[PDB]
Amino acid sequence: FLDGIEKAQEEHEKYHNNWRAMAEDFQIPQVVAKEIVAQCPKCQSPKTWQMDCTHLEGKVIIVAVHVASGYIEAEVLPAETGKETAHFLLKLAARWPVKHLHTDNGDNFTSSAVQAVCWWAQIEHTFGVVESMNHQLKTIITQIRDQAEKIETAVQMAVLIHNFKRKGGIGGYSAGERIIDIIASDLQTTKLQNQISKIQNFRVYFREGRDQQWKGPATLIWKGEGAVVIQDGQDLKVVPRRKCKIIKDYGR
Amino acid sequence: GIEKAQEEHEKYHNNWRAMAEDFQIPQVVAKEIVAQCPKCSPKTWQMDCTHLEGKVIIVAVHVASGYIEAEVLPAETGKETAHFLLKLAARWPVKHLHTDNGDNFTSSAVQAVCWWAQIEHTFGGVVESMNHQLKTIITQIRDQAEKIETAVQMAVLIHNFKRKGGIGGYSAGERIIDIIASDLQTTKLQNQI
Amino acid sequence: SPKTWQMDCTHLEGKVIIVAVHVASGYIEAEVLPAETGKETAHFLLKLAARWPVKHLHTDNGDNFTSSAVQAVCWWAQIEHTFGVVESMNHQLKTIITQIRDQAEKIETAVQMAVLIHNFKRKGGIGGYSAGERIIDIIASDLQTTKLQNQISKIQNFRVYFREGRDQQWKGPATLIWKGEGAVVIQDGQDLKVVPRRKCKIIKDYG
Amino acid sequence: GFLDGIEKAQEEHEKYHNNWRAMAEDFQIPQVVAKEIVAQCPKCQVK
Ligand SMILES: [Zn+2]
Ligand SMILES: [Zn+2]
Ligand SMILES: [Zn+2]
Repeated sequence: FLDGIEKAQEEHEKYHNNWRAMAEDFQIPQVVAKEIVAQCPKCQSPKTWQMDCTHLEGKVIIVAVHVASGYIEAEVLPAETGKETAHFLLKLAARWPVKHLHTDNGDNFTSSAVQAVCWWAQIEHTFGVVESMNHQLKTIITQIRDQAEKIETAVQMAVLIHNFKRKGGIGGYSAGERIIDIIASDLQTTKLQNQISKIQNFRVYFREGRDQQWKGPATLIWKGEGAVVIQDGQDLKVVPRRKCKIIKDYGR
Repeated sequence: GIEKAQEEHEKYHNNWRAMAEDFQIPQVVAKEIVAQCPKCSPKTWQMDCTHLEGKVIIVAVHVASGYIEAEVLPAETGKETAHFLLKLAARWPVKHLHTDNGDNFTSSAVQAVCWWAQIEHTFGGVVESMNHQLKTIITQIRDQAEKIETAVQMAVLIHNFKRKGGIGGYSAGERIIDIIASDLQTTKLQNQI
Repeated sequence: SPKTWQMDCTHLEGKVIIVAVHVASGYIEAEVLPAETGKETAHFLLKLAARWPVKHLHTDNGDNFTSSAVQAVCWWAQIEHTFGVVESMNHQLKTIITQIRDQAEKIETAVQMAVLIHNFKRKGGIGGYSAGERIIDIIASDLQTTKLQNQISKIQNFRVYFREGRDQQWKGPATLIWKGEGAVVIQDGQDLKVVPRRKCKIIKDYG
Repeated sequence: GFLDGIEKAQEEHEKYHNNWRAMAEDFQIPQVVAKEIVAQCPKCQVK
């Protein structure tokens, strides 16, 4: 255990590895690896969307794009007012976790209805990827145009072909697999951070070898069945449970 | 399988490598299927040159795996770019080269090396992210070496063998080895059967 | 061993060439140095370890191979250096250089063209493969072995919530063993069992 | 409800620096929030 922790500290001192790789390679828990990364001075977005409006055959197509993956949601609006833009934004925020929105300085994007929807759903709106995605979507729409009768059907069929049929990039994935992988990784990080804060509200008094006096208050990092990892003096060390006393700490 | 590939391409208009992978068809049939439609790679490398501390870093990236190869140049001529391309072709199998509309990539020595090593040259969002990741690793381990050339080569080692990220969880060197080995066995099976 | 390399330095046309060879495949990397100092040798070893997985190095008792620069690069990249194939590859490389000597101006371009010829245009041996095909096959097989042992544990870190016969509550988190097309093998309290696919929910369960 | 008791106990501790059992018995709030009100004060210490 302690051999793995010292090997992980030496390896991070050379190459600055990440915590998932260190936890998988050196066989230590994930909270200890996250602490090793958090003690480094040289080591210290999944929810941002961009919106735009475009025209096709006298109809208004509104396109939202997820930036970190290239994922697309599109619609056909009856007009270009602010009420229909606010309804499209409310539907997008109901289906996906949206926290940061990037638009241009259009009229319908600068409106009281969009402002009220962003207030209720707690979105940060900023005025200034979507143009490249609009061009790629319109090439698909002219490619599969004769398989449909109306324009709304052709728009949704092109959204399906873009999201689940075109593969590329590094590993050769579509956009739907990339957005699900990105959001799942963020969910793992937030759950581990909750566990880290709940564990680190404690404090440890430990009794060193060949001494009968208790040492200073060391912060708890990991508590096992027979081992305890503590931080003391900018040092991590492993003390067994028979020489430890864990007490609550109120040091806010 | 040919009927399934024809119905799939009639609906969604997929490319030939997607049908050949997902339906297990030899590639000549899929190429002719895509070629018959009216409405319509493990050796593709992309190159770039950038600036850092008054030096010129030339960076070539294998696109199917994110495998990096960087050098610090003493000049931005055509001869040194051709020599870097010649060493890259002498180390790995290079068959498709992508670059931008630059001044050094359109020269007599670059065209002579591409003609001699049989590389298809084409001129036009992966190389920018690779340049950003290389600069961030260089600014991470800058104070471990004195000269900038050692810092570039140490960042190349850290990028190729010490960053295991992505959807699968693999480093870029193991990915390029698996990709070329799988393509070799696939072309061997299509030549045998 | 699939990660052993051997190094040497030679002279040709008044220059100094350095040659590193992967032993189990006969794979050649070679460059032209301006000098025989330890700094340029250590720079070549750093570039070689940055491009290919290098773990064990064999050299002769030279003057540049025994230096603090080479010791520093070997310590930082975690290579094991020992002092005592390369001469046979040197002889073959000189013969190829003399074969295509009238196609390049400098000797550096001649060394690089001979390296491309030796690595991808000289098929021989038993099976009939070149050097690049052999090195790619060998390192891929070694990767497959070690990653197999890690990947089985990765697939057993998932959690399954299943349903038995005529009880309408979802039972607790068994461990996944294999997920088929119409059946799932789970281990529940040291009991292996086979459940249909429509009666299972497979989570990773962060919490 | 005891949330108004939480606000009143914060004002009362800002004046008089009560202990946590006194605030828990007087304002009828649970013991965890009372120990937290003591813990966030820089001058006091829960004991
Ligand atoms: Zn660090
Ligand atoms: Zn087609
Ligand atoms: Zn107080």
